[PDB]
Amino acid sequence: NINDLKLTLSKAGQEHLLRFWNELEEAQQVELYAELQAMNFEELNFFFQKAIEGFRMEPVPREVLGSATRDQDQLQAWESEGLFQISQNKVAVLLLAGGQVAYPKGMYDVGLPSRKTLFQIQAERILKLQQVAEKYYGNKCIIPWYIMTSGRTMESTKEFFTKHKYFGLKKENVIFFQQGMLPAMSFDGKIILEEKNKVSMAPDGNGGLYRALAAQNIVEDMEQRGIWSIHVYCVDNILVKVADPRFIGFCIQKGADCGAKVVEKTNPTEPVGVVCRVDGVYQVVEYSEISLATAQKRSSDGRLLFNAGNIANHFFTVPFLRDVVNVYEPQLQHHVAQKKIPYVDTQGQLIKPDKPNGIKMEKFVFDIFQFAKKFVVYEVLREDEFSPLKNADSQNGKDNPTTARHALMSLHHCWVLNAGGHFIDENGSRLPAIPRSATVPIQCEISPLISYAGEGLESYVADKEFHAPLIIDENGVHEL
Amino acid sequence: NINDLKLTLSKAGQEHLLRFWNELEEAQQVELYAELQAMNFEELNFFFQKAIEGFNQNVDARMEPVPREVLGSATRDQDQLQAWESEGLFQISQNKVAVLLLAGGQGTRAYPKGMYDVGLPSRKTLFQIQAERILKLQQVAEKYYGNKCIIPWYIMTSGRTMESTKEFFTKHKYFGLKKENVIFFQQGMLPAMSFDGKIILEEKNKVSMAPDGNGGLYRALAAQNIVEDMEQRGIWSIHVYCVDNILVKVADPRFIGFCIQKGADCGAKVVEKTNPTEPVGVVCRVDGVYQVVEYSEISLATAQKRSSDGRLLFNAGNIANHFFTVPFLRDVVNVYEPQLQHHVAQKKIPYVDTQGQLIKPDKPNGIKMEKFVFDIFQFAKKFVVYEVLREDEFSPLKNADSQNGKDNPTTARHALMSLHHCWVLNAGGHFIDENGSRLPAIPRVPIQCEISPLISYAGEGLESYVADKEFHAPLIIDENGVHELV
Ligand SMILES: CC(=O)N[C@H]1[C@@H](OP(=O)(O)OP(=O)(O)OC[C@H]2O[C@@H](n3ccc(=O)[nH]c3=O)[C@H](O)[C@@H]2O)O[C@H](CO)[C@@H](O)[C@@H]1O
Ligand SMILES: CC(=O)N[C@H]1[C@@H](OP(=O)(O)OP(=O)(O)OC[C@H]2O[C@@H](n3ccc(=O)[nH]c3=O)[C@H](O)[C@@H]2O)O[C@H](CO)[C@@H](O)[C@@H]1O
Repeated sequence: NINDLKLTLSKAGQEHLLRFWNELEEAQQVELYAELQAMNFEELNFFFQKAIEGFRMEPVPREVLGSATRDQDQLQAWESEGLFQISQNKVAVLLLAGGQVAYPKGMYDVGLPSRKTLFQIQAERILKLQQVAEKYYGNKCIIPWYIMTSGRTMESTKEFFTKHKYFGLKKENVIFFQQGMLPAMSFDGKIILEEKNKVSMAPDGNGGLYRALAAQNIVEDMEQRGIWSIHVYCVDNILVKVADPRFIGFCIQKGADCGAKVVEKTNPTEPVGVVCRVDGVYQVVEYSEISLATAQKRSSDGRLLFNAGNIANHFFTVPFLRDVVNVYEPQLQHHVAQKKIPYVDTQGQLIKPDKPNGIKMEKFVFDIFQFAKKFVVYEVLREDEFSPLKNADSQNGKDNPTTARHALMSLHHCWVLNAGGHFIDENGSRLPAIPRSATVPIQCEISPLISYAGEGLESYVADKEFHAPLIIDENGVHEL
Repeated sequence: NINDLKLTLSKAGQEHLLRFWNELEEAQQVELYAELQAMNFEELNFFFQKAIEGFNQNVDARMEPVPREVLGSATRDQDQLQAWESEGLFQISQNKVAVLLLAGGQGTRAYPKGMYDVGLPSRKTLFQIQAERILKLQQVAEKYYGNKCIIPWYIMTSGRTMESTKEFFTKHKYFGLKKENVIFFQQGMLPAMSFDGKIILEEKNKVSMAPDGNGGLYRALAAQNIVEDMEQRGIWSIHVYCVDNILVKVADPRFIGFCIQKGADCGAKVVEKTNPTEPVGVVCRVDGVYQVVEYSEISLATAQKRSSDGRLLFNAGNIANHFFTVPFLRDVVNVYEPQLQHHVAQKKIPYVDTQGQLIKPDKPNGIKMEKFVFDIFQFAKKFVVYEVLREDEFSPLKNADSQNGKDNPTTARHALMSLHHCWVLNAGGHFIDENGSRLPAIPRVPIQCEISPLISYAGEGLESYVADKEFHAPLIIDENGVHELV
């Protein structure tokens, strides 16, 4: 009934979306029909009005902040609690892989000696933890893997996992669900058409996880499995400690329903959100929203006042995710981005604007921190846990495939030295820990199945010397 | 003669160098003779003997953190900044400050690193930006004490760069400086030497040579009489700095006033090291004497050691920015330099075999010896350390086989723009959309901003060009004023 739809669009001020209906082959016009019939126009106008209608900080109290380095007298207790939580099948992990090289970032092969993709590395960190848990508690156990993907990448991501046999995990325990979308809209409040037959659409931000969880009953799935803790994380960090027993133990022990892992920000303009509290309410002030004066404040000790860098690693309990889906979600606000958005004009010409065209609305995953009953912050070291792959080209600065590769290999290289091993050149001369910039860097990779975080390596490496590239995996020690 | 040389080579066991002598054209024979002639074979044998001991069969155990009593900070002590800076500008006005650039190293994208063009909207090379900061300080000190003044630029070159460099300055009219004040001198060299202690020929007529390390600065000063040229100019302070740092604050008045005000003969500028494996030397004290333990000579356990406050115990990263008083140099050049030791590196050295065949080994076959410039800190009457922030003063441009995602031309470009972008927001300025929507300080596009040292040395004096004005990047602010490249 397209008479019914022309009418509801025109009342919403969007009849221009059918401007070319008569120029579309029957196939075309049914793709557009079903795409429009699936939009909540009343709601999009409300969202637009609040977005358009749009237009002091304090560090968290030391009482809520734990440190992997300063509270090392506690790492053991925390690690035991997380492995214990894992062995009880009480822990699940949720990967934010929406909004993706026009391919899923988890497929990125960084040039590691073993050529593993980010998806595989993550899967093996999950397999490892299941195995360490069993070794320490005796029972077989499961850490389910919830993967939120975008429409464009759902099928391709699934095929990729089938091709790789789920990296050794069971399909039964990997749950794929997709993120929602939102249309781009010009400054006049009209939805933008990408083509004569397609609305310019984009993922609703990683904060669209909440509406996505709801739409596919993911929480009920977690409840059915009896999961208590969810480790939410970003796909681009090759160093990500998936289901990290320490971070989780910490949160369980401090009785939190919500936690965020953090690293110290030292460069005032590093594009990292900053965890803090405003009017007693916890949140992240996204880097694109801090003033330079604040980003630059320093405390007595010489460091930045706002130095708790969000590395997009959160802990959420299931009942809390339950409250968010059932109550808080509608209260989250859209963060706005003015963008140059390709569009078909009224004259049927395809335009690539040079002046920002309209806005993109996104919800942020960390905006539910303000609703948590008990929020904690966990600080870790950068070199051990955070090396984001943000831009594939090495000409956008850092955070590219080659910095991620060296970040992982440098870490593994240090695990070997700390476990008593050494690297040598062709004559058997020992290389130093940081060899001169050719007056290699050392190629080293250790499978997560062998070492989750540097432990269990003495029997393979103590007092031994290796010629890089060195890989230590399930099949032993190999110098390529 | 040749039996002169020939005999010297035999006492030395370096006879094989004339192996191809009777097979060289007159031109070739003169090139080699000259090369061999400028070499101290008996000494080289002694250096090799000392360098090779480094393999036999421990500084780390004796290393101690820099004590608080010698450490000054641009952050923790900003209240003393105005004083240090005017003190520094005073020395510059008094004509008592010279700058010395270490540029005998190479670069390969094969040419002087100083000649690199990083993609800045102005396109200036590192050499130019430095000369402009030197020009700047001269205008500022004049327009602050009333007299014209000079910051002489001594530039240590190597057999590699010398020619290329000189021609480049001449081509650019010394960027506005006066050539009588840009003193080029040449660094010495050392031959590659195999493990058996034999000097390596790279051609039948060419000894395989390389610059003797930035520490080769000291014999270099004595050879070309540089210390005397400095004394004849009435220079008291010398700012020694690395060529590859695009943010380098040449003849930095604050750093200079700090050391002079604290009465030092020697000072090092450092930045906080946070990553254990960052390749920067670390300033430290060993047996009551200051040293820099180079990144390649520290153990991982030391590099990773933390202090109670959570930062690296050895966090004073060396940025190759030093302060030496001319008298201290005096003593170094003619009293202490013989105690400097060579740091060694095993290398794969292309060589010519006994039958004339050029070979490229797949295994290291010899060593390279180098002296390091900071190894004189230990001889100082009073050593001082001055901590400064990375983003304002340190963004190294290293060789391609030493970047690995960073410390490259593009990160160097991003560091100068980010700094200038920030200097602008701090002076009340703002950047905007094509629609004029004001951009955040850190948009989610790398805001291209470039301010000339002539307009601003460290972010000062921009209020007029910038307070309360919005700008369209890319933005360039130079002598000819404010420019928007659209
Ligand atoms: C909103 C948010 O989290 N911002 C954080 C994110 O910012 P940043 O802006 O860098 O990254 P993005 O929010 O765009 O993306 C981060 C993660 O979110 C996912 N994603 C993104 C958009 C989307 O619609 N759907 C989706 O699932 C990506 O797959 C990725 O896993 O990482 C930084 C660390 O590197 C943190 O310091 C920032 O505070
Ligand atoms: C010996 C030395 O200074 N090491 C420092 C240098 O090491 P790094 O390894 O970076 O560099 P190099 O020791 O090769 O020397 C860098 C500087 O020295 C010059 N040069 C080098 C060799 C030579 O024979 N002649 C010469 O003039 C180069 O032109 C450049 O100006 O910079 C780092 C900062 O990035 C510091 O943390 C290191 O402690």
